[PDB]
Amino acid sequence: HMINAKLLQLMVEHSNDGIVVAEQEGNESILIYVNPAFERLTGYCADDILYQDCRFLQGEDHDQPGIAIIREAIREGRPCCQVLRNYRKDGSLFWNELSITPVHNEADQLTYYIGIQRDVTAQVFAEERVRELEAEVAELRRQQGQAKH
Amino acid sequence: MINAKLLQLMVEHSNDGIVVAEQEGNESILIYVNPAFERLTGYCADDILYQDCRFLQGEDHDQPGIAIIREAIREGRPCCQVLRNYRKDGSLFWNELSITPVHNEADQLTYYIGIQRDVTAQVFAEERVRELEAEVAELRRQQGQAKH
Ligand SMILES: Cc1cc2nc3c(=O)[nH]c(=O)nc-3n(C[C@H](O)[C@H](O)[C@H](O)COP(=O)(O)O)c2cc1C
Ligand SMILES: Cc1cc2nc3c(=O)[nH]c(=O)nc-3n(C[C@H](O)[C@H](O)[C@H](O)COP(=O)(O)O)c2cc1C
Repeated sequence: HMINAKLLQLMVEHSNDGIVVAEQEGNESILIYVNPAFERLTGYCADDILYQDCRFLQGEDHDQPGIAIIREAIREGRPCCQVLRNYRKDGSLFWNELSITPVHNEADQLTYYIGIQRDVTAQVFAEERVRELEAEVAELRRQQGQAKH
Repeated sequence: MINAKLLQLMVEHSNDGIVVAEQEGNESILIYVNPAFERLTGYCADDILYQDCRFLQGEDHDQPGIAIIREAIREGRPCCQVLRNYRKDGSLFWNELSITPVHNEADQLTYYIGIQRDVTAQVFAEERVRELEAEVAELRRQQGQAKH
């Protein structure tokens, strides 16, 4: 593409992480843009989820420690980064490393939020698998020693 | 309008490295890097703009993914490969690279979008799983092994 605006759009559309912009409206942060990676990550098309609060990705799983941290940071206008349990349209659980950055528009006096979403399910599963295997090694060490004593 | 500023903020607060390159002869030279790419590689943008990204390989050129990337760029198709890369201070990291060629038929120039992710932590975890699976299998075999 030609100008730098077209290149900025290409960069956002080809990002592997989800990228969204929300706008403060009362008690919700309303989605006003989602990129293709977010549609693929969540299983929803943009027309289905634009102009909603993204909390719907939690389903009924609302009492998560990272949720209170996000709330406090948004309240204070500070960036944050937390891993949450979210659910795709098909219902499957995935682990979402969410990065939120508040940005204040000095022209219109309005606050926007940049959100970056990364599916870290595979890394979460791998680390759980390491811990399970380490526990199995510990049991094999106990068993070699119960055979030595 | 205000959407161009938002596009810019989206790219600048991305956690992955994001770059644009342009075809120039037989190589692809950087014309834009975002802040995460500078933090990821350890280089300031001004020191590496208008260079080909292959400098991140150092002298570590015997990697199969390099030829795969080269051929994909040669054919104008996207690709994705994990390479060993080196920061300015020399430290190794595993770089998962997503490259998308985009041809501008009006100005007859080819651009490339590149996404860079440090996957060092995930590579080490998957290796750790394979090593532990082998350890568990050998320890169980030793418990089963004949005593003759
Ligand atoms: C830009 C942005 C992106 C967000 N993305 C997600 C998301 O992908 N998944 C999720 O569960 N919550 C996401 N949230 C959080 C919810 O929108 C909401 O802030 C959170 O659940 C805490 O507020 P609440 O207690 O009113 O629900 C995002 C918030 C913002 C501002
Ligand atoms: C947009 C773009 C981004 C790239 N980013 C990297 C990178 O971060 N690390 C790397 O080792 N190679 C990267 N490359 C690949 C090298 O630039 C080069 O294409 C590759 O080494 C194969 O070409 P060569 O055989 O001439 O070295 C990138 C290529 C493009 C087009």
